Amino acid sequence: DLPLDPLWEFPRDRLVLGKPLGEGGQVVRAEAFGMDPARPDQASTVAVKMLKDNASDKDLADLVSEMEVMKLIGRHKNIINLLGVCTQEGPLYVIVECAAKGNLREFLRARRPPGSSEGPLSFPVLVSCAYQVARGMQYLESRKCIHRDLAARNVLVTEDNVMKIADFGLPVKWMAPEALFDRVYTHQSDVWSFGILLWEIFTLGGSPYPGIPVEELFSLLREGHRMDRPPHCPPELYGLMRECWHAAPSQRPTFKQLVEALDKVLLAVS
Ligand SMILES: *CCC(=O)Nc1cccc(F)c1Nc1ncc(OCc2c(Cl)c(OC)cc(OC)c2Cl)cn1
Repeated sequence: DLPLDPLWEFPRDRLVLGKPLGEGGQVVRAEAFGMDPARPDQASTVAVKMLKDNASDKDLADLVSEMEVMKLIGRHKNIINLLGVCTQEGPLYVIVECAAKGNLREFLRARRPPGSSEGPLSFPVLVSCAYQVARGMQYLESRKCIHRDLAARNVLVTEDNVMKIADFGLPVKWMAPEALFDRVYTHQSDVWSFGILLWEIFTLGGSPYPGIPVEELFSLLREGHRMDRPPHCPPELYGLMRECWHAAPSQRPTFKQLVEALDKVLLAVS
């Protein structure tokens, strides 16, 4: 039973629902008509979150929360953006961008060359992915958003291969020490996760701490151990991973610094 926000209300009759992308609440693919009000006939493919009939007063407040948080954070090329909402005379729909090529883990895994051969993702394309994620996090950070669960599974990829951070408005191998032990999340804890994300990228969607069982990880970290440089990963990049994986959060680089460092590498191609 909700207010009508004229900046975001989109007509429910202009949103043709399609194939479900996820159940668990649910998320549905949809063709929206005139998300660009420049060309109001033009169709675009979008995603839509909504509640299932099996859902409490609480679940509604969460979806309202995420919606409202997304309005407040605002727009950036490197996050999944809010596009509109449907709040009146019918169920809550939160409408957002739909990334054509799915999440970043699966994008990279489906692009692994066989064995020692060379694959379609060049080094610059991979550093580019990492830079784009860094820019998105820098932006979310500048809007006081702590992600808490940054990982390749939570970055999505557009048709034009643009990284878009997902689920920012609401996993032990991705978590910083202070988050694991002390249940403390900060921007710096997101930085730790970005390091892990970096290793994911340069392993084409590798499973972090390969071998090591989850219960034996917390002690490997305490001893000062970290993942090894992956094969073919240059040391400038490996070094960033490692700076992200410092135990003291203040000793980790900021997202600003991550963006600059990654920028240097991309400038240093040609
Ligand atoms: C658009 C074409 C398509 O089918 N894409 C697709 C296939 C398989 C996996 C996959 F991730 C995608 N792309 C995609 N899925 C979901 C979303 O948006 C989910 C989402 C929703 Cl519904 C929010 O609603 C509040 C919020 C956020 O985070 C901000 C996300 Cl990621 C986008 N793209």
